Amino acid sequence: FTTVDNINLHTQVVDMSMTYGQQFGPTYLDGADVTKIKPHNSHEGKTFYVLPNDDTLRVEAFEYYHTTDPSFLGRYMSALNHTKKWKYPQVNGLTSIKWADNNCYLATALLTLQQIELKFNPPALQDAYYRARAGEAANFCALILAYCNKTVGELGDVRETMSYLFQHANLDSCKRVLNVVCKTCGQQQTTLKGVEAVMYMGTLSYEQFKKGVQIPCTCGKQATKYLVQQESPFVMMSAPPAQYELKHGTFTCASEYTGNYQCGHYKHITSKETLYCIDGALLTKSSEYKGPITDVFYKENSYTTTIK
Ligand SMILES: Nc1ccc2cc3ccc(N)cc3nc2c1
Ligand SMILES: Nc1ccc2cc3ccc(N)cc3nc2c1
Ligand SMILES: Nc1ccc2cc3ccc(N)cc3nc2c1
Ligand SMILES: [Zn+2]
Repeated sequence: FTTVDNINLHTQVVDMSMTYGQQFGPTYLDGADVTKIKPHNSHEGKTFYVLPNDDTLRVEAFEYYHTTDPSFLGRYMSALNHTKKWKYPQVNGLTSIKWADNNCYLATALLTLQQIELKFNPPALQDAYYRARAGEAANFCALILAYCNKTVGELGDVRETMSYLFQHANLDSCKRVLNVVCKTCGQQQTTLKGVEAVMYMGTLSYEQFKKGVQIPCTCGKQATKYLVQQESPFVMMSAPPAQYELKHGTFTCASEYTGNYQCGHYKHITSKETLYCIDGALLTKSSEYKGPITDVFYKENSYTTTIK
């Protein structure tokens, strides 16, 4: 049969005698590009993916992936063909990835997602992610790449990745309320719902954000932003990478990034019965940790401030 999602099969195949070179639009047996080949006896009955190019396919594809972008399922299949060949060790019970093709950012992403409460909207993500959590994460990875519109081998940012991915989860009952106090301009409160309710960029410390954090006011001058209320299952605090101390028990996990713009390397840190650094397939444990951190994730429930 022919498919776009592998749940819905259309045996509009030529199963017993084709032999015009895969005149089915682009085709893909098990994620290998087979567009330009005539069929090999032992094919009849296996399932080939094809690009959604009639009204009926474009629907099922949209319902499954939650985009209609045509190049999507191409870029997906492209990436799958590589990520199928990466290895996915469990480390301390989490699915990670053996380094290949600058995949460090994807490893870190993957590791964080297994540690954070999300529900993805597109069935494809929900599906893929279950498999990932279970150890076989080639699809999940291929999808993530297609969704962020990056190709295997191209360098990636973990914050940018999560950001895209959160576009596709159910965060709508997530709420953040901020107050900005200016000496001359007085106060100014702000409510954020959805993705922007869970992400801050400028400080790593959640404590510091509750205590208050100096920012330039819109008049130019000296103000304090603080978190008045938070309702979400986690928060993600980010900044440009800087030497930072992670203390046990006080965050859930974090991504560090050492290197520079052209060459660098992400590792994942997670606070358990000790601090575990997971660096693709590698694992080390220490009681201290200081290092160039870029993103920290905290478990949240509901928080309200007590600042008068
Ligand atoms: N992995 C990396 C590496 C360098 C980075 C430099 C940055 C500078 C400004 C900003 N707002 C975010 C950044 N994030 C980075 C993330
Ligand atoms: N893997 C990498 C390497 C360099 C990077 C440099 C950055 C500069 C600004 C920004 N906002 C994000 C960045 N992310 C990076 C991610
Ligand atoms: N300071 C640095 C700079 C670049 C780096 C590039 C890497 C690539 C793969 C890998 N497994 C580890 C790396 N560590 C780096 C450490
Ligand atoms: Zn002001």
